[PDB]
Amino acid sequence: NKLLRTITADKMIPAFLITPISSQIAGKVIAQVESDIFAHMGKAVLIPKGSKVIGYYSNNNKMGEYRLDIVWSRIITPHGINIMLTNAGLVGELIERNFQRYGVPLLLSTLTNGLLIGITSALFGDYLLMQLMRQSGMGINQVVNQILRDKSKIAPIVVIREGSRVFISPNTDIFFPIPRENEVIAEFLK
Amino acid sequence: NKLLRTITADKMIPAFLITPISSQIAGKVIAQVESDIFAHMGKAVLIPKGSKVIGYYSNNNKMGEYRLDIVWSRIITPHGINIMLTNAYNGLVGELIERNFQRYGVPLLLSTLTNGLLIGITSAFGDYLLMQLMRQSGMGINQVVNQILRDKSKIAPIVVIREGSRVFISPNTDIFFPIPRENEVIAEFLK
Repeated sequence: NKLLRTITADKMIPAFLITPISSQIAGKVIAQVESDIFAHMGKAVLIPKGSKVIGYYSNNNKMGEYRLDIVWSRIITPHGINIMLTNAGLVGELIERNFQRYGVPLLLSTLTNGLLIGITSALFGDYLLMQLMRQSGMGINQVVNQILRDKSKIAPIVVIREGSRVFISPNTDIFFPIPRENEVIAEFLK
Repeated sequence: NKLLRTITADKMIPAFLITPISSQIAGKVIAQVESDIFAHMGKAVLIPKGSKVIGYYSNNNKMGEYRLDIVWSRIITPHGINIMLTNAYNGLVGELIERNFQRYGVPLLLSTLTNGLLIGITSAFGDYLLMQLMRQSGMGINQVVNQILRDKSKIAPIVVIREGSRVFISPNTDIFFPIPRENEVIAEFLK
């Protein structure tokens, strides 16, 4: 029965990124599965080693406070069977599919297995005209703490380089129907 | 009587810094008063233009955040009369603040306000990756990036306030200046 073609919630599907994730650009990411993923019961290989996982990512953030969402939409096996997870400035619609079809925002979490993270920041006068115009009379500690706290609205540019190692983890059991004409529409028993 | 030789609370004594204030080093600062300071009533010049003000400063980094304390301890007039504000480096500023508080219930007797500070602030993927393996194995990727980033503001930048910076020195209480005896004035803070 069902458990012979199911991946258990919080299975850790190890993968590495072929495509980088930049923190300005919201875009597409491709990962590659590092080993065969077996169904909870039986000997079926549901996700074969070497499968590509295609996802779409966006950066949110409340000014310094990093938010990345990755929606893993489909898996392509080395033999070329397509496994749908979620169908098709272009990411938000996919979270809505999931936010309604399941109530959960993301069906698959993305966990560290060793991320390669590059972390740059985007940027006596700017400081001085402020004091003379706006903040004359203010106390030392204040103006400077104003400048520093100020220096942290501008969100840093965070890149997760290709070659980063990751765990893709189902937030629910995922049932994989038997492929028909190279297609599997996955079911999330939530 | 008394008001003839008093500076009112929150008089703004304009001065410029002769000595810089660095945010690592806790040390000494010298400012120079930019104009005559008159007593609240009458025509007595209590702090003459060109007086040196000697202070001691420390940076109390509850880090991320910046904290600078300046205790202005004495004023030397151009004629060379010494006005005491607080007697007797990082420890020293601490005890001056504690003394001040023990007697007047206030940590600082004189505030230091901006009149145009010249502020320099200099700062401080192969590395980051090693924690992740060590002790973050199965963790969310917002969870690791936010943590790395938060850790980043943990250490504070070097902040220098360059000499030539312009400042208001402001009494937090009325200060009474007795008539100088043998080049010495021990100021009184009516608090």
